[PDB]
Amino acid sequence: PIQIGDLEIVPDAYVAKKYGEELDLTHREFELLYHLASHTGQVITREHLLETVWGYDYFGDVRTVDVTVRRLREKIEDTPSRPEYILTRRGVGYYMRN
Ligand SMILES: [Zn+2]
Repeated sequence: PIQIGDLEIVPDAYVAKKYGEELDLTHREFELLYHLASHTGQVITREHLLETVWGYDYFGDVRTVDVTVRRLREKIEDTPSRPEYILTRRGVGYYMRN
């Protein structure tokens, strides 16, 4: 389990909580969230997130990652337009705050 600010990720139960309340994430949104929080503040490229979270039938289409991050941000960020949990590293990828 991972606790970051007001966010808690429970891998064994596939649940994410914000202010202690279970969030309504798709399986893919949870796996993205968990994958990001599992690298713990290291930057992950879009291609890397595709290969691990989506898989082979998704090789070229990095835009799926950006679309899913935006949807995840709307669900977990206090201010989705100024995110604090899921962070962008310009031109390389995404990472979870330390
Ligand atoms: Zn990884």
